[PDB]
Amino acid sequence: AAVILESIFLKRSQQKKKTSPLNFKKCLFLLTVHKLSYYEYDFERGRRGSKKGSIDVEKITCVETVVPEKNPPPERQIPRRGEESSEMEQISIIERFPYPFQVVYDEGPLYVFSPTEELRKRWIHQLKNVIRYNSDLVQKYHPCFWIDGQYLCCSQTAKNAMGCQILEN
Amino acid sequence: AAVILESIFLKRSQQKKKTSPLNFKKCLFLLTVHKLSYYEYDFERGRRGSKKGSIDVEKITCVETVVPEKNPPPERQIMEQISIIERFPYPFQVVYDEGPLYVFSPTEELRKRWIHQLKNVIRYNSDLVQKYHPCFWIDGQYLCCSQTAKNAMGCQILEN
Ligand code: NA
Ligand code: NA
Ligand SMILES: [Zn+2]
Ligand SMILES: [Zn+2]
Repeated sequence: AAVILESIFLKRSQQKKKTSPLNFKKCLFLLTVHKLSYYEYDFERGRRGSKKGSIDVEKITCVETVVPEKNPPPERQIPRRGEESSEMEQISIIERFPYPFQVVYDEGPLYVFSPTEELRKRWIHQLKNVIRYNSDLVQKYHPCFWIDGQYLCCSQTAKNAMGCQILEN
Repeated sequence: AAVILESIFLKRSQQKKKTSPLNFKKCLFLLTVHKLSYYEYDFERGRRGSKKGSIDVEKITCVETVVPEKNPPPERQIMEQISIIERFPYPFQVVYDEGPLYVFSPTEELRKRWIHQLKNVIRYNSDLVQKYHPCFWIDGQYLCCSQTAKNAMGCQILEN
């Protein structure tokens, strides 16, 4: 299969850590019609390093945006309403990741932060395409992050809880 | 001073001997009105690491493009987040007494911005040259004129 998309995103850890040990780490994400996988990125050698995870596309049930953090650190803060920039800013495209989206499957939700709105859209559209004929697609989801033992949107404590919001219209 | 430009470029190592195979290393480059410095880029830390070098701006005598290598490997063969940090096809040179310094940019636009700012910043220097070497110093001599001294006067008149 061909690699449909390849990007460096900031991935939130799943952990099982108290003391709000939420980790955000940059990973190289790859998408094919069969799997969404992620790896460490070997900057010096300019290639992907060891595999950190893999999700078979058929197990994905939902992919949508996530309501952003209320007061995120500067590296995840959403830029100016403007741009008109006919040029991708090299540094910010690998240092700032303000646009989160979620990939929902069996093992709870995976949260991914994109450096740009365009790129997040590109990934959500393509993921929606590759999961289109999946057996267990859900028509509800949690619009907000799961943090500190519960979803911010409905306060439920189970990660596999049915979504509290019906999709689109 | 304020940072005028910040970019990750592929830097060519100074060829120690005429038989030494060329080494290229990605470095974070910073330009201010006083210095042009480069550091390792700590990807995981998302910031500059150990300083690798610095060039006093007052010491720069010329900044121009360099004719590219004829058959470069994939990494330097002629905006997508990945290619902008993995592919570096556009070279430019910073000339000074202890130079030249060869830097490869991922894009033509970025190289154009750096050359423009560097020219701004060296504008009032006392030893600016009117001639330069259009090609790389390779395996012991400049490809452009065959002169074997890196500090040799440039073989081409700089007509802007
Ligand atoms: Na690559
Ligand atoms: Na920075
Ligand atoms: Zn909810
Ligand atoms: Zn020459």
